[PDB]
Amino acid sequence: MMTHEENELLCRVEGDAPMGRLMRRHWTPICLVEEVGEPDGTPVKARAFGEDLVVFRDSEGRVGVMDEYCPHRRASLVYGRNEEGGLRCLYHGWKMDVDGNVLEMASEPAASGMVDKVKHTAYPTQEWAGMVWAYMGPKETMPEFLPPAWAPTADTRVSIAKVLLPCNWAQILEGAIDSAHSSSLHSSDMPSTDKAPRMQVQRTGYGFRYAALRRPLSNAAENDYVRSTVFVAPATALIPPNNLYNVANINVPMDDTNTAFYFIAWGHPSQTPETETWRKFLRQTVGVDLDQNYRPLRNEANKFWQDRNAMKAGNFTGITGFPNQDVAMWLTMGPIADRTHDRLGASDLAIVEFRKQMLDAVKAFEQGAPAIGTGVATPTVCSFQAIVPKTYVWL
Amino acid sequence: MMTHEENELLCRVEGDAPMGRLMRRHWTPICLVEEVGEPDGTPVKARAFGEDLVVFRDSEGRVGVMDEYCPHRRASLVYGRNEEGGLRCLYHGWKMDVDGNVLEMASEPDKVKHTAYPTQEWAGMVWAYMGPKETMPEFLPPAWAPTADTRVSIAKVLLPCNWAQILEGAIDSAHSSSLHSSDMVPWLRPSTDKAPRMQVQRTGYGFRYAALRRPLSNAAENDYVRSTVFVAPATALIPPNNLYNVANINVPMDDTNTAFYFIAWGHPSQTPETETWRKFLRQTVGVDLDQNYRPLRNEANKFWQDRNAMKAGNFTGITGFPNQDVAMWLTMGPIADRTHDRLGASDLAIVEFRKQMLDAVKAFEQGAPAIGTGVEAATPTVCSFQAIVPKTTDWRTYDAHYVWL
Amino acid sequence: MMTHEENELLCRVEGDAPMGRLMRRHWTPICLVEEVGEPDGTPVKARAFGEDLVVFRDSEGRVGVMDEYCPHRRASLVYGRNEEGGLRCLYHGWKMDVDGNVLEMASEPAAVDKVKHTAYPTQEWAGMVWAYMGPKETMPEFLPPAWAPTADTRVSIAKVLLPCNWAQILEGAIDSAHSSSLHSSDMVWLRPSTDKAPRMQVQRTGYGFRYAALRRPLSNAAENDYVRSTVFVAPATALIPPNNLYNVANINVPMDDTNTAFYFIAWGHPSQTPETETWRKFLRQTVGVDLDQNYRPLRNEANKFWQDRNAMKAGNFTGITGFPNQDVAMWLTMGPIADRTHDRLGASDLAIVEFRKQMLDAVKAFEQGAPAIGTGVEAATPTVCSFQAIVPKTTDWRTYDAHYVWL
Amino acid sequence: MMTHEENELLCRVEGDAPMGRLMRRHWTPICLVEEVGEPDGTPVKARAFGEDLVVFRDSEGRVGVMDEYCPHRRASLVYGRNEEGGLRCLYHGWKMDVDGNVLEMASEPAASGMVDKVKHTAYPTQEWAGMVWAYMGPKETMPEFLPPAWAPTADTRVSIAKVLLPCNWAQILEGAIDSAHSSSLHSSDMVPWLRPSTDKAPRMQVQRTGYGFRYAALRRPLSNAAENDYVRSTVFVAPATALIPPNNLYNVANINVPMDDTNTAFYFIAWGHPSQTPETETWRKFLRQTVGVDLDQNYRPLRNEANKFWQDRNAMKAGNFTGITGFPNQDVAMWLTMGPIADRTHDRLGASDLAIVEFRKQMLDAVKAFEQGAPAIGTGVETPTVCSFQAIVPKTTDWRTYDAHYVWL
Amino acid sequence: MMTHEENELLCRVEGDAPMGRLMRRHWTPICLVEEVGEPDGTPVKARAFGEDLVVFRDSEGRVGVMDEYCPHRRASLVYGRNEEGGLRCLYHGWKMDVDGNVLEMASEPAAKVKHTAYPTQEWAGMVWAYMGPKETMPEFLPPAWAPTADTRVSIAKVLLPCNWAQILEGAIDSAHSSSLHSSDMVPTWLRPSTDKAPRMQVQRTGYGFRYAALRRPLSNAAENDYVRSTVFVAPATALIPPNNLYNVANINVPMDDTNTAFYFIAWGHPSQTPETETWRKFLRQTVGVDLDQNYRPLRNEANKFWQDRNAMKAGNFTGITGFPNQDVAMWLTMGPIADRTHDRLGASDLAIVEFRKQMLDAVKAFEQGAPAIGTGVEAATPTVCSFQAIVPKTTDWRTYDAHYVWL
Ligand code: FES
Ligand code: FES
Ligand code: FES
Ligand code: FES
Ligand code: FES
Ligand SMILES: [Fe+2]
Ligand SMILES: [Fe+2]
Ligand SMILES: [Fe+2]
Ligand SMILES: [Fe+2]
Ligand SMILES: [Fe+2]
Repeated sequence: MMTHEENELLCRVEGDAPMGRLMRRHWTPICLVEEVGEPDGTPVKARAFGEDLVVFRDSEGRVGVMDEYCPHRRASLVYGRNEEGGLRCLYHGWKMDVDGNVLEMASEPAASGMVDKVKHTAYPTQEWAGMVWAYMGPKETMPEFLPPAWAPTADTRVSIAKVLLPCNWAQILEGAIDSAHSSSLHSSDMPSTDKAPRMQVQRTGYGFRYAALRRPLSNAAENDYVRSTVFVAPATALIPPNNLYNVANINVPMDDTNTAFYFIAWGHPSQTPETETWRKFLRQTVGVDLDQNYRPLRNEANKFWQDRNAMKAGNFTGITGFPNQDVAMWLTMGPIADRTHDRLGASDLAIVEFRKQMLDAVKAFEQGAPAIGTGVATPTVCSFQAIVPKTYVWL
Repeated sequence: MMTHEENELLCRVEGDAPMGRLMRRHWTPICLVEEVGEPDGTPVKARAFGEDLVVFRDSEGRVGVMDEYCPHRRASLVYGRNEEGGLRCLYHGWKMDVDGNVLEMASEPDKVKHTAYPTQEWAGMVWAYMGPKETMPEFLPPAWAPTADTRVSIAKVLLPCNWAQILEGAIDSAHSSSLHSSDMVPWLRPSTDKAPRMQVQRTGYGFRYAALRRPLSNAAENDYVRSTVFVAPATALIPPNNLYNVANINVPMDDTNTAFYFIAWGHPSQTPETETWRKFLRQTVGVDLDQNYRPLRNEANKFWQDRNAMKAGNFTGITGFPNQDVAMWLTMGPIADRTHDRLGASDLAIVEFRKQMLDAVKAFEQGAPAIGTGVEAATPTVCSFQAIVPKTTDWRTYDAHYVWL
Repeated sequence: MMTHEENELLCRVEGDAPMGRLMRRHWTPICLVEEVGEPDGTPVKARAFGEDLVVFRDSEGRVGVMDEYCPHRRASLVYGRNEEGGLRCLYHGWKMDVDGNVLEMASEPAAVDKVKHTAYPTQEWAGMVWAYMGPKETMPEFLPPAWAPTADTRVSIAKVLLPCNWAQILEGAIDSAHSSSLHSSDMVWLRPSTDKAPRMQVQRTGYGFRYAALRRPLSNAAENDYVRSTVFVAPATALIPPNNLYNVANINVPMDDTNTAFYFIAWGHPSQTPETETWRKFLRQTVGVDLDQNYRPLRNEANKFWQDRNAMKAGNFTGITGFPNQDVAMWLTMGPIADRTHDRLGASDLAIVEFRKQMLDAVKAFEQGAPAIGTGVEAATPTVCSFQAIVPKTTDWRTYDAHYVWL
Repeated sequence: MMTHEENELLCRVEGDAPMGRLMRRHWTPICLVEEVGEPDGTPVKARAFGEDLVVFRDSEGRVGVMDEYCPHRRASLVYGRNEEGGLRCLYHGWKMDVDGNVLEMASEPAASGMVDKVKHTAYPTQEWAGMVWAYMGPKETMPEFLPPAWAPTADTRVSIAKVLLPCNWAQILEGAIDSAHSSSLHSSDMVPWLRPSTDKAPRMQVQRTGYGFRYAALRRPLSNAAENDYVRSTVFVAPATALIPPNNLYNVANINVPMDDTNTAFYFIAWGHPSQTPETETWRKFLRQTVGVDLDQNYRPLRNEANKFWQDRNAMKAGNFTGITGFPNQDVAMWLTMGPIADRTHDRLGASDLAIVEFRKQMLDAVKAFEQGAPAIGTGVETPTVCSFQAIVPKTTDWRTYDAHYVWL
Repeated sequence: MMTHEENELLCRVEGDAPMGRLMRRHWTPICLVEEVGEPDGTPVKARAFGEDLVVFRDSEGRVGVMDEYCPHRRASLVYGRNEEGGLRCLYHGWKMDVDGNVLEMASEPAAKVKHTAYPTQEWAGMVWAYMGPKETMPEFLPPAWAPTADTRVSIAKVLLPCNWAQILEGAIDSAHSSSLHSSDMVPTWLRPSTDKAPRMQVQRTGYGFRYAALRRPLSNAAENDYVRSTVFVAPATALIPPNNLYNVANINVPMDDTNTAFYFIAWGHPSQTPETETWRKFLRQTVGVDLDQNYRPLRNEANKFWQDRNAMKAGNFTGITGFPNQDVAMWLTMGPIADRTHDRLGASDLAIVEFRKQMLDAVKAFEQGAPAIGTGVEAATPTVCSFQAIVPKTTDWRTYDAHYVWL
């Protein structure tokens, strides 16, 4: 049992919200690399922790991430001209480089100190693994960019599906680390037809790991069928792989009630599907399942496209593409799920571990501890699944 | 003159709102029987007094009405599977029967209950009881469904405003002489009198009024008397015509939304069928309303008001008499500000409603039994009427039953 | 900086807000003459300072601006029947003359005279319907504004209903620097200078202020200035530098705290000044093309104002068509009410700072009981005007003797 | 077995064609009474036998059917003004009354006797059983309007679903005399609406008459297969009418007016006792032919080839036979895919298609007979007494003997 | 120069038409495997040589291809139920098998009937059928662009509303790449040359012809040339020059006289060849974005194939996105059947000329009992491939030992 006050602490991320300041101590994904295109390419709107951002690739191929609004009079730089090593606002011709210096002011006698003085709120950025990463916490707190759990280096294929979801981050993550749901919700899609697991969790410093224990066809005398989802705090999940490639979900709070859900497949080129394969398989294709902004066309008004006939004709949910089955469940709990009223049981140990871990971490960090996960996962402490006796993937 | 405070009191239904608790002391329509369909059918979304509900018919053909959200993690049950005695949440495969019993849990070894209300099918509607369980009366018949051999045709519309203004419009004999002047024509009336003399008689369940107009002849010793019955909290028995009867009941969905049910009832040989009614009122689903019964007419489209029709001599230039009503209800805004109303002679019925329902909710707040419950409710023999009546006779005294044969 | 409270004070108009009361000390455009049409024509919804209004023209041809909501029980009179010298509500058939007298109630014995509906004195000038929306005993006689001297003038209006607060809109009209930047693909129109950083000079007046924007001209920048001069007329009019054929004015009426009716006027001699539809084509404010039937822009944040990226890499500055749509993309993205708290201004925003200083002054003064800015003997007239000329560096531009362009 | 020239004889109706003038020997439905509205009401467009017609109700309530094109310079009279006992073309203000008399020529001096001496094509008309009818034959062949087969008297409720279909009429009528199809196509819809038989293969039996033929379909009952027949009797009333087997409460009729060679007005009618017969909208709902939901304002269907008639594949995997909603819509899916004019030249017909074969024989025979100058089939001295029926009937009483009347009370 | 009649002979495929009979001597793609999917899947409508077809995979997984119209009264089998070993017509419940056999006729007693259906084969992502005389059906051999089952073959399908021949002409026309696709396959694809006007040579074979486009290489143009070799495999298949990672083929199938199914293929080693959706995305031929559910393009003459005039000013050649889409606009605007009568050809069109000659000759011969081009021991096999390579100025390209790309 949690309280309204506890729920706000965990979930809110905008402005001063403790969880926000915590999360900004980690390098965060801002948008997809496919969004910023070639040098001088079209500016792009993104949103993180309640802050509206421009992103764009300059003449030299450097990618900046900056406050969306012009330091002059707050017009949106997303309309700006991205040329000649800059991004120039349309209103008065102020030009910012990717580091947020004002290179020029078309309209102000630049033979005067306003050009040199004025810096524009801008952020360090890194391109890794198909995403633009930014560091949006305090300047000096900025760690070296250490390649994450799900991309050793870059001889790996990474295939991303992005979705902008209109609900809070914490419910979306919970759903990643929820072993039981796969046996009901995903049961027309997903070596065990076992609907009920026994849950066991072992906490670490990056987050936690948990194994879910199911009975295979028979041989459950000697056998446990184990599915180990790792939680990498604050917002990543390493989904138990398949025979071919690895699967991770990382969520980024755009604000209190919206989230950038990245669902990744990754591994050996020979074995990991290309972006458009992945997306079609997940039913998350721009132009078909998503609008040009990676928001979903499935929605509450059309009931996530549910087909009652497919349901009567055997299909469990009548919803195409497994994440969209998650999305229907997630969005219906509401913009921020009211955890106060939850009725949890043996199958939800994982969600409870996450609740505990994060509330502690934010409390800790808010009392001045180092932020959870910024300690002294990694590319070979990831997820697993095997029929392991009683008591990553590549080529 | 009302206060901003009394108007909150009269109007608000959500949460603890007094008028809320009061209303949940009657049986209430949740949705139509047509919506629920065959046993094992598609679950249905509904809303009442600011609660979200699933309605579904199970394999036995029993209808459940329950909180919309799963007792587990609050996922919408409206997506669940309705089959094999129960409704199953998609997420973790919890399954409820209609009574709220968590029959089975897919991922786990009278354990846990889910909020679920008693239900009752009657005259084309699924009723439920949302008051404290121990208060539930036995389902008497409403005053507009004698028995099962009565044809009951229902127009449902979901209107985006507060309930009270919608009812007030049912108990407002004057309006039909202006607003519906092109649709209820000297439908046909034996009077050109637009200004009816109003008279009221308070009762145990609400009240009756009369609207005494000058008939097309004999007005020396003759009134044309129209009588309407208000059945608290939110029901009006409209004067019939001489083939069938008319009734309106309004369920508040929340503080600014109402399920408006407009019924035609009587003897099947003489009462129009559902779709016929709908076409007449222009409330046909897929023509006038979307698949959830919300109008396609709205402020942006000006309820399709035809400015030429109006220069041609149609009065409102909006097709379908209730839509003409809707135009007026919705413009007063999502809760009418009765603080700023300048009422007159024709508003006597509305005034009695204003007073009675305030007394009732005040009374009820101080621990009185809710208006119209108990020994007090109306039934078949209380009714509306219309007839040419001699001025020597009191209308209070007129012995009218519902038109039939 | 400015403080949060100052911004609130300067911007909000709804209900009791001082700026609201102040602005209602001036006759206000409510809507266009062409909206109200013929005697006994369709009634028309309008909005000013957060009140909903009906405009209609009775059988006699008098135009009325009253409260939208029926005095009886509050239905909208916009649905009413406009005939026989009044507007009849559809609900119970109360009928109101333009003056707000209730002529008749179909539902009542006259045992009618009692009730008066909120109604405002009206005036028809320069293709607009005007109303005096403040305390009646303080209504001035209607004099001709600076941009419509008398009746032989052509006045061509683009009306646009912008979903943002009025002050950022006017700010955009008293800003000469932006024409070099935003409008560089458009006002590249007649301009005898390619200066981007004009020097700004102000002259406070009793009705507002004249500013001037001095650029180096194309020839003889040695001893000559290109002078463009704009007049701010409180509370929300701008007189824009004319071209050599007609004049150009902006008047903004706030419909509420976050919406403004925006009027962009071409005016001058009938045979030099474009007609209404030419003006809307040029500005891309054509109803049915660029605007819906209520004058709201079909361009919006979601469509990115139809900004065209290929057109931009092709040499077009903004990629947005219609010079004002270009303003519009800037204004609406600053937010419903612009946060001046966060501005970082330079020498170019001098006029803008004058505006904020003058108008904060005038509202503070007004809430003390000073006469409201630009009322009475102080009001600008025909003889105040904007202008563009090449002027000697040795002549004060304030002294330069300009008249509005005609012939 | 049939050839191309037989098919054109049977099917084509436009101006030239024999089948056309054979059909113009009967009164024909032109449009619903509902369409024509009030006196002075909006004019309506209709089309029969390749002729464009205006339909309007004049100031007196008299209903005219005329040619669509103004007799002046050929503008469409559908756009005209319907007032003051006439219909005035917008172009030059010529005004016609319901009998094609030119009342006025607003732009011609009445000093010119053109006014008195121009006549516009117009047909005799009749309002009956919810429909406007016109006689389109030569004037002097016009019969009296005898009350027809499926609207006995005036106190009968007649509930009409109209549907304009873009194919030739014959293949549609064929659809209505084909008792076999319902056990496949309407198999999820007439779940054994009720039928007392699980029997698909019905032994057919014909019997010529003077107006058409009565046929029956003998089916094994779920009860007393030993010595009991379940008769399902259709009547074909030439040219293009079918009295379908009425269910327990009301009678069902179909009548098809060819709009031209490749389009057909299809009227599907429920008729009987006011208390027993459903109303227009309830019927249209049932049938899924509601204007504004399943059809546009011209009674044209929204279901079409392009959208696969809203066939729902998931519904069909759920055990729904056709995956199409509304039984006529299932017929339509089939009738239209056969193409604008079905090529009977490739038909591989069988014992269950006897009905259709007899239909072909008759109309091919009666059209050549008429093409020769004999009275057209159905005309001469050849109403509601002969009807469809259905019963469990003993095995030694011939069904051509059965005394069954139209379903009333 | 060609005559109206020859053009008729070359292009028509429906019914009588000889070029119809000739083509129906080859195995023909009918539709994609993806379309029929699961056993008991949704029946698919197709169209070859002027006949409508039903395709469907049955309970066991066999794929039948048949005449669309039911043998009984000619309704569409496309609307039928595909279960339990058959496709059953909805009308009267006749049920066919993949082979044409009527297993059952619901409304007909129980106490030989056969429907037009063709031999089928699944390969390389396609359902093929043999739609010519049964006893002239050859064993199905691997086509030159999909050798074995360990190839990755990724197909884009687009139903195109013009005649097949102008579409194949477009595949064998090398000089077009340096004009139409100049913004797409630049000095994103890269070619080792800037030369637009190449010296061409043609070698006629039994199965069609090979030809070579000799561009001068960016460097060493004196003693080495850049050879790009296309292969025409009759009747309507082209093997396009590979890139360095994968091969590219185009097969066309006449749906009728004025509509072709166009299949544009990427093939090679799994580790080097794109998957379907990557292919489609790159060519902008994605179902739901560029094409409707039937693979018909959303680009068309009405919308000018989405020609972006601003991008053309920016320096994009065609302003049409997706290199095949640039092709489509040229092909379609030529008209449903291109009138070669009005063609004025030149050097660059040598291969096209060669096609017109070969195929006119092949069809004339065929009519008088010659064997159909590229059947029997004459057939192209996988040993045939297109290549690009920098080759010594005095090596005969005809003899170069080139194998299709793989590693
Ligand atoms: S607001 Fe961006 S340059 Fe002025
Ligand atoms: S929320 Fe319904 S079972 Fe989990
Ligand atoms: S509200 Fe207008 S007359 Fe009653
Ligand atoms: S064409 Fe009809 S009046 Fe002249
Ligand atoms: S038409 Fe195919 S079964 Fe009768
Ligand atoms: Fe999931
Ligand atoms: Fe009403
Ligand atoms: Fe501007
Ligand atoms: Fe049928
Ligand atoms: Fe090409």
